Amino acid sequence: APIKKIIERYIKSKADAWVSAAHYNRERIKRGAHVEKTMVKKNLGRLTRLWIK
RNA sequence: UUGCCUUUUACCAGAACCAUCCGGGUGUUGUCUCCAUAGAAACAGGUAAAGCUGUAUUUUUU
Repeated sequence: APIKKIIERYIKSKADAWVSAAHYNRERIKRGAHVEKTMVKKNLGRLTRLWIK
């Protein structure tokens, strides 16, 4: 239980950090604000995944 | 924060703080260079020259 719980919490944290980041990236893309091609691709992928979820 | 852009340096152009630099005086010393060398004169007043003032009949002194 405890170890598992801790792991869960950290993955939640990661998600929070990740999802927010993705959102930010998307916003940037929408604007037209020096997005990296690779970064944009990642955002597209990540965002797609999020949508699916 | 923008822009070219999509990787970065190297860049666009604005902002705010900051620094660096190329320079600048001023003052005081110290030096370097070039020219130079006197340790005592005013008072009594003259001689000469420079600074300023002047040109008795009701309110100044006739």
